Amino acid sequence: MLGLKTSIIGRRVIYFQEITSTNEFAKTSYLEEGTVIVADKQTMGHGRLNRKWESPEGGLWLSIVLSPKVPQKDLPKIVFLGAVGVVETLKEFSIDGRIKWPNDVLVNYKKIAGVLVEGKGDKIVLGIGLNVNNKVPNGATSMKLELGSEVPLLSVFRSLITNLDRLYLNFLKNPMDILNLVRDNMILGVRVKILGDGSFEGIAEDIDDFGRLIIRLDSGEVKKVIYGDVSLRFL
Amino acid sequence: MLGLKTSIIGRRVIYFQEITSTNEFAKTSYLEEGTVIVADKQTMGHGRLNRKWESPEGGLWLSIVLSPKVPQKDLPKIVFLGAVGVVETLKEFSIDGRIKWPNDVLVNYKKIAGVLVEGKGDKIVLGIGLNVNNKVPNGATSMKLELGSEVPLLSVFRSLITNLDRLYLNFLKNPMDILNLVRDNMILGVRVKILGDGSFEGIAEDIDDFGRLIIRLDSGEVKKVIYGDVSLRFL
Ligand SMILES: Nc1ncnc2c1ncn2[C@@H]1O[C@H](COP(=O)(O)OC(=O)CCCC[C@@H]2SC[C@@H]3NC(=O)N[C@@H]32)[C@@H](O)[C@H]1O
Ligand SMILES: Nc1ncnc2c1ncn2[C@@H]1O[C@H](COP(=O)(O)OC(=O)CCCC[C@@H]2SC[C@@H]3NC(=O)N[C@@H]32)[C@@H](O)[C@H]1O
Ligand SMILES: [Mn+2]
Ligand SMILES: [Mn+2]
Repeated sequence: MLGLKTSIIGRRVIYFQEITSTNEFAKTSYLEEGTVIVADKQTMGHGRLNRKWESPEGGLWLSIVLSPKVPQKDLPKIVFLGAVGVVETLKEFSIDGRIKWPNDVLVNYKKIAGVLVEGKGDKIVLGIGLNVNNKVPNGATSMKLELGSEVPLLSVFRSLITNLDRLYLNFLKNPMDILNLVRDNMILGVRVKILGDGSFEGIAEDIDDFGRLIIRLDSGEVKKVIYGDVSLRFL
Repeated sequence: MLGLKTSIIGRRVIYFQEITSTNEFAKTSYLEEGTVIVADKQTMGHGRLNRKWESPEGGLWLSIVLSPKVPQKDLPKIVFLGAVGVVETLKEFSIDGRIKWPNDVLVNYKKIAGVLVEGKGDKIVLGIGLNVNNKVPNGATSMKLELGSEVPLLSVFRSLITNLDRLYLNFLKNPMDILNLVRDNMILGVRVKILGDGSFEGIAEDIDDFGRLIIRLDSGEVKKVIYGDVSLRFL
């Protein structure tokens, strides 16, 4: 009845009035490639490193089951597929979303969406959380808060699935293509601070051919940040 | 992201771009009560017995999982809940549908929808087929044809599912109410013929407290017809 016309992502969709977490459901359940798990609200929304994600009604909370037939070295680029997908859909709604390494999309430096990729094997779960018409935590923003008016959620859904379908199909073909789109749409050239084992500061200049963030320290030293147990902050 | 506000029916919806039969899928896979199985297109549409149900794009093909734990005798009224439901949403779109015993709803005697309930284990699958914008078989009709314009498929979906939910919740408490609604919306007082070995004709008088069709043959003899492999024809 939805009439989706995408090739893989969205071949099926399981909608929930509410769920604990779409990622948890997708990881746990036996689902086929391309199945999309979406829910009005999550009671146990999750972010990275055991962080929790507010998921009240009005936002877009979905997860996509994937089985990327590409080399294991490319898997980390999947988080970017999500990130660019959102950016593209925000641009469709004339919202200037910008990517923040490693998994965030901001509007005027205020987070409007999160992206979390979990699992491995032959089943990757692409989790996405965009604020649309829902209330959001302090410091964050939403499509509705950006346009000054409510946005038809189902329209945002169709737009995102459509972009992700195209992005994903091309990624299976050319796994490198995504990083060009990531560069063009990521927040670079500004001072950033990296928290992992200890921490350091410098300018985030670009992402290399592995999606790793390249930081140039004041000492002229250049570090390559790989996403894992790490956090990025703007100065 | 659908924002459905149903109590039971529509708590979860599993959409497919394509499927064999939503009824069969709903029968073979464990699903929770209220789960709705819907597809843009069915490849193996199913009618009663071994009849096929055309299910091209543009129509509404869905099945709902139920386990109403009320007396066994009432179980057969499920089909009517589906038909009355279709009749209700049709009126919402200004179309007057009429229930043809036992599982059909006609619009000026042209079949616009059909209902098919299958009882698997102690789980009951209510199957519904409604023609909306799709191509229909010769002799049949669709909402698009009655209105002369395309109808937003999702709008009809929301409408039917809120209606069924309401009808169902009351069924669980007052399983006897549904019959009245059927009598008020069924095609009776007319001449019909019931086919099969033992075929006969008569006036379709009323519907039993069991949902049986009461027929008055020209002899004055009254037969109570149960829906099995009997075929109802209008003369
Ligand atoms: N609704 C919201 N909008 C903006 N920021 C939020 C937010 N809710 C929480 N936050 C903040 O963002 C941080 C989380 O950031 P992270 O970078 O680690 O994590 C993320 O940004 C990923 C979020 C992924 C959410 C989706 S919803 C569909 C799927 N099902 C799930 O359970 N999860 C995924 C938190 O620690 C908060 O400070
Ligand atoms: N699209 C259509 N519109 C009107 N009539 C149709 C039609 N497709 C087929 N027919 C005719 O209607 C007859 C079928 O009548 P019956 O009374 O037996 O059967 C019905 O009227 C029940 C149809 C139930 C359809 C739904 S779709 C969702 C679910 N998944 C399934 O696989 N099935 C259910 C056929 O013999 C055809 O002649
Ligand atoms: Mn983040
Ligand atoms: Mn029939």
